[PDB]
Amino acid sequence: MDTTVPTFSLAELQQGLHQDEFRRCLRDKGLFYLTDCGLTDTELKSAKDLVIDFFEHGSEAEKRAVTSPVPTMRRGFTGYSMCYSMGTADNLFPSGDFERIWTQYFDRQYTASRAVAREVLRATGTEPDGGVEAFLDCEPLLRFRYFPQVLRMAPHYDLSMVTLIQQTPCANGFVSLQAEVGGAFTDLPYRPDAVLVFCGAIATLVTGGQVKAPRHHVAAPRRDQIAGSSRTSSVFFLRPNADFTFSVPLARECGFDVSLDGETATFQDWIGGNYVNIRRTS
Amino acid sequence: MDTTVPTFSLAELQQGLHQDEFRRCLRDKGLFYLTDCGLTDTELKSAKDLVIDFFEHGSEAEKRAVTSPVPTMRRGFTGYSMCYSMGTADNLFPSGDFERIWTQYFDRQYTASRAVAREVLRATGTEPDGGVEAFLDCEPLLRFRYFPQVLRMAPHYDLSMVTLIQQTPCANGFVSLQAEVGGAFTDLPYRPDAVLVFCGAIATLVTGGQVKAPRHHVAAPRRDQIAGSSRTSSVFFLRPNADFTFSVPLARECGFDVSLDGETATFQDWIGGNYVNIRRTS
Amino acid sequence: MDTTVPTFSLAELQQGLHQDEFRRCLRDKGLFYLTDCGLTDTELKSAKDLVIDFFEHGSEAEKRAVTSPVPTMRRGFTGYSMCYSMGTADNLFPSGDFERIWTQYFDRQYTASRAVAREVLRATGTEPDGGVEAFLDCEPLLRFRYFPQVLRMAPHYDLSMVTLIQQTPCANGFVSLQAEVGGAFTDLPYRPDAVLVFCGAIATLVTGGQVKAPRHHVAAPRRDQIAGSSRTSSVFFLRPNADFTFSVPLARECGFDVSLDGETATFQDWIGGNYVNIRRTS
Ligand SMILES: O=C(O)CCC(=O)C(=O)O
Ligand SMILES: O=C(O)CCC(=O)C(=O)O
Ligand SMILES: O=C(O)CCC(=O)C(=O)O
Ligand SMILES: [Fe+2]
Ligand SMILES: [Fe+2]
Ligand SMILES: [Fe+2]
Repeated sequence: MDTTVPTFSLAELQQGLHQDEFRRCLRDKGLFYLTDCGLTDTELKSAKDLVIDFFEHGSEAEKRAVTSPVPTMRRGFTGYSMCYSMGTADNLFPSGDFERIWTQYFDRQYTASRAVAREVLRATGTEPDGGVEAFLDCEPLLRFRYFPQVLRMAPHYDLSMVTLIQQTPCANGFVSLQAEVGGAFTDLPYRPDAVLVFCGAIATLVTGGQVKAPRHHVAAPRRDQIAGSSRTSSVFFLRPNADFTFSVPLARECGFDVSLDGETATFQDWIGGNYVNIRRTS
Repeated sequence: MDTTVPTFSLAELQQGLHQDEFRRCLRDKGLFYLTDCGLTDTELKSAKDLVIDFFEHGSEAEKRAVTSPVPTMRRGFTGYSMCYSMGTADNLFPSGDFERIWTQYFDRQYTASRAVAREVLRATGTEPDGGVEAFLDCEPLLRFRYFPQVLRMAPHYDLSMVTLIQQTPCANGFVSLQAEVGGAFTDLPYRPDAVLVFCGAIATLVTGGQVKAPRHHVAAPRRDQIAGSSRTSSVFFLRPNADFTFSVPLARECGFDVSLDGETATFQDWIGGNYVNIRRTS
Repeated sequence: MDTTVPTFSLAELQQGLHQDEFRRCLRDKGLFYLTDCGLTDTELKSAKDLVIDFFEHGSEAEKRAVTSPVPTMRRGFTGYSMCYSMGTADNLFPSGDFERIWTQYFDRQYTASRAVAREVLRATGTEPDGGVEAFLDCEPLLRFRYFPQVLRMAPHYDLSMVTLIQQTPCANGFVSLQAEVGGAFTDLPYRPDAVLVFCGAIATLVTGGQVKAPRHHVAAPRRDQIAGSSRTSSVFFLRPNADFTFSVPLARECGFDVSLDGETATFQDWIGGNYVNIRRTS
């Protein structure tokens, strides 16, 4: 195999170009960069600038007013690092300016996520139980995370349908995010023109095993690079509804070690009553 | 904010004094010391002395006779540390003397726990589904843990309604337990006259978000203090029944990242079929 | 107590010999070596040789063709170590030669596992809900794991009915696997003539507390032994069906900290929708 992490334009995919290349990427890799999806570096910088302004300049009192009473990182602020989370509703916003910027940014991401998911399902000939549009009108979670200088994040796969990741780079050039491609870890650097997409385990489940869910982690710099090593990431998880229904025997055929009686099950039956975003192979 | 960990007398709370102070503590802090609740240092020493006598002087055979066949730390003895656990029934007791002392101590703790929980629910105007008394007649767990000298315990929040903690101090004066208060970790030292109460996630859930569940951890001494660094803690978790029922949309409003179809759910639906006492934000 | 890890011949057990010795082993230890069960070193070497030939000599492409799209270690190959997994169906085999050898080896293990489980249930007078044979016609998982040189595996107990383990030895003589026996960790070395059996938590549950589920872990060599320290293990888990049904109050009597409403429950109710193989006491 070529272990190159490919790039696809969403616009060309939506026109039916590169079908074989895409299908083969999904099955053998499960990850790719995505251009022409409505997501520019400019916007990433509008949103990143206002949130980082809050991480740095927001009072204790202002942070408290947008902190959930249980510290789940589902909505609002969570303070060696800081996080800002959002979904389609129940959001906590520091101000009217933040809210316009972050609502627009969320929506752009949720649109791109749905749009690439529709292409994954089309490329694999997949009609989810309940149909495509009800499957994609779901329960996404957006987490933006600022990381200070000196693994960083242990290897896992995602339990999303897809995950979209926009990063800003280490000022000193270190590349933190890596994924397993062809049996070894490959760099996944920042690209101002593109978003990284990871397929998660739900893509594998829904498509009956036609899409890989790759393992990935976040590396630590060599101490020779422990100045200029901070970074941010925007991680958008497209997560199915609780009532997403799948075939139990088909789940079994593609590696899922389910303990489910009977022939069909829901996402809730499988994962339980709280979203679980990531999983270790261990 | 004043980041002082407040103290309340249960007796004054039960007389309706300090209502605003208490409500504001619950919402902004989720933790406090509690005096006048039936829990003296003297008793803590009666119970601690007999169990430590067992940790030290009980035979292998005697420990085996009060060890569960699965090592869950639910009931009896568990052997870098030792634990003694109890609930309302199915207990394992080393002897008739231990049993009287530990039954009385359990009951005192379970009484105080219920009594402070009733005040939390009253201060927030909360009527659990099924009413207050059936909610508080629940499934508590008491764990007493002896820790040897050289984190100790990673940061988490509790999934209890409330947790009551009685500690004995490090002979060398180090303060191991800390909690997040006002965005930073604050010491929670021993107080012979008071118990520490942590609100857990069930308090947040039941009250619709009026109570914080704070993160806390147990620190390690600086090696300059790795003689005289042993300690014990008595941790009493007030845990709801499996059939505790709550509103799904309300859960969502207060930060809980539930994957629950439909409008109501039970504690079992949310957490699954085994009690889970604590959780990481990660 | 004698903290010796005992050995039983399955053939003598099946003839009703050593009943008291076996019962007392199950209750106080939960672990033993097993001879005369159809499992020779010769076979272990037929299977180990072909899989190690694949770990070393199989192409990237060949490994990919027997890698599941989600990296669960349920079936096929998983690449600091490599694993090969199998069950009763949905297997991924590198070739017709591997398949004959591994099918036969699986089946031998599944036979021995069932046969010792039947003896455990008989020795304790246990009739599972739904009867013995439907209980033992279950959902086993076989994992073969090659470990390179420099804990290795953290302490846990198994959630199996029984687990059978065949190891090959460290060329330098170090003994990696240990279990808690009589309150301390005891070596469990390779024995060409025997398999190690661990009782798991399901044995404890089904038998109403007559069998211990011991904790065990895998130790690291002293750096004085970090050449010749690689090893392999074949771990066979006998895991109940999702619909295995047990008594909730009885579960509670033997240490299980269940959050289950009502009087009976299924394995799925307790553990959820994915198999969980092992558990920490923590
Ligand atoms: O921070 C990153 O780039 C990756 C984060 C990630 O994989 C996750 O949150 O799942
Ligand atoms: O040992 C302590 O003081 C705290 C223990 C704790 O937070 C717990 O068991 O949840
Ligand atoms: O590798 C070994 O010998 C033990 C493995 C083990 O206990 C397990 O996979 O549960
Ligand atoms: Fe991830
Ligand atoms: Fe705690
Ligand atoms: Fe194990």
